[PDB]
Amino acid sequence: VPKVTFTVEKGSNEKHLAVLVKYEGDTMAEVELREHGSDEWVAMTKGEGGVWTFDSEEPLQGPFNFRFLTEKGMKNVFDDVVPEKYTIGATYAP
Amino acid sequence: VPKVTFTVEKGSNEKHLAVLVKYEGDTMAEVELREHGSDEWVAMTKGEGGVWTFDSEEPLQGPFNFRFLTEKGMKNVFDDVVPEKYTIGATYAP
Repeated sequence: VPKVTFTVEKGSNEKHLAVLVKYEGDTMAEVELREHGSDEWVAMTKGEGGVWTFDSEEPLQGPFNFRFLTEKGMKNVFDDVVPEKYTIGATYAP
Repeated sequence: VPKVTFTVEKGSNEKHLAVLVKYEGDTMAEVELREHGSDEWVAMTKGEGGVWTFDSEEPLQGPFNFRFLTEKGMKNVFDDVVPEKYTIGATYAP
C-alpha cells in the first residue's frame, strides 16, 4: 500500500483546495503547493486532522505538485500527484 | 544578544535576495519569504552554510517578512525584519 496519500476534500473548487495528506509513520510539519505553470512553492495552511488548505484569488490550475516536510525530518517533492480534473473524496498516491 | 538574526549577503539586489539566517541552538529546516504587499509565503532555496536565497522575475519589494521551521520543531513568523533599503553585510534581528 502507498506510503504517502493525498485525498481531495469536499469544498475543493477552482479557488479553494483542501487536501488530507498522510505519510505513514510520520506527521506533516509543512506542506507547499506548486500549481501547473508555476515556478513557486507556496505554503499551504494547516487545518484540523491532517487537512491542508489553499485559497487563491485566481483559478487554481492542475495538475498539482506538492512539496512537504515531516516532523521526523523527511523532505520530498511529488510532481503531478493531483490531476487537473480530480474527484472529491478520491485518494491519490504517487 | 538576539536569538534569531538575518544577515543580508553580497549579491542581493532587486531580483535576488540571499540571507544568512541563524537561530541560536537550532538549524533551519525551511525558510519562507513574504514580500511587502504579498499574501503568500513562498519557499526560499537552501544554499550552503545557513544561507537561503530567493530569485524573482519581478522586483522584490521590502520590507521583508520571514516564516521558518527549524529542525527541532520551532515555527515562527517575523514581520518586517529586513527593510526595503537594507545594507549588504548588516545583521537584522527582531
